[PDB]
Amino acid sequence: VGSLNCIVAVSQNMGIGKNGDLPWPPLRNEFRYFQRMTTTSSVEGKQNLVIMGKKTWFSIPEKNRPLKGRINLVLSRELKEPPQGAHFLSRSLDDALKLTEQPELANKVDMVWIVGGSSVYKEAMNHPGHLKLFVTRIMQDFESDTFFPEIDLEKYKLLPEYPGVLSDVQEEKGIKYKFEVYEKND
Ligand SMILES: NC(=O)C1=CN([C@@H]2O[C@H](COP(=O)(O)OP(=O)(O)OC[C@H]3O[C@@H](n4cnc5c(N)ncnc54)[C@H](OP(=O)(O)O)[C@@H]3O)[C@@H](O)[C@H]2O)C=CC1
Ligand SMILES: COc1ccc(Sc2c(C)c3c(N)nc(N)nc3n2C)cc1
Repeated sequence: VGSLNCIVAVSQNMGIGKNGDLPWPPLRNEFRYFQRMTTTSSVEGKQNLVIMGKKTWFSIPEKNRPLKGRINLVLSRELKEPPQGAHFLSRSLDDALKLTEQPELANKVDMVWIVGGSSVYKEAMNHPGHLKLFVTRIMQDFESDTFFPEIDLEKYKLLPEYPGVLSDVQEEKGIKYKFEVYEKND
């Protein structure tokens, strides 16, 4: 099992969702960006695992579930089996990570990508260890009802470049945004 990572797109006021969808209109190249980063594995003959909360899962369009070419794991204490289309079900972040260390997944999983929502991100970001955050900064305020947790810059270093990630400002549908990579190790 290799790297543990978070990926998120967030607005200036730290919003990541509204009524079970994104706070901004669909940004095609940003979704493609998300798809490329979570799918691509450096170790041949392996796949990345994506871990999400239940409400994240149901937010993804049915036709795109499971996220293709990745192992899909959903977090829930209420569910008793994985949702239709999901691959795995765990009851805690600890459990999900324990699981990747079982003999089955052990040698099938490269990168693990936490893709949301707020409470999964919170726990991961505040747990000791080597962790990257891939952060798309939507450069506007947008009305939101769910929020990215605080990034402690004493611990998370913004990297000045990262291979496969554009540094310059992007824009689609008149919304400007940029990509960022943070790393801590503690
Ligand atoms: N802009 C972006 O990058 C992203 C946007 N989103 C958006 O943000 C929102 C997702 O919202 P959010 O409310 O944070 O929902 P989550 O996807 O985190 O789902 C919350 C539920 O998942 C389960 N859960 C969460 N953490 C754990 C855990 N550690 N262990 C076991 N179960 C857990 C619980 O379900 P149960 O009650 O069954 O135990 C909880 O009610 C949506 O609006 C979505 O569109 C989501 C990801 C990224
Ligand atoms: C590809 O089909 C999908 C449908 C909905 C979502 S929700 C989403 C998430 C969870 C997401 C993320 N973690 N990081 C970035 N940079 N963009 C994202 N989006 C848009 C993600 C994928």
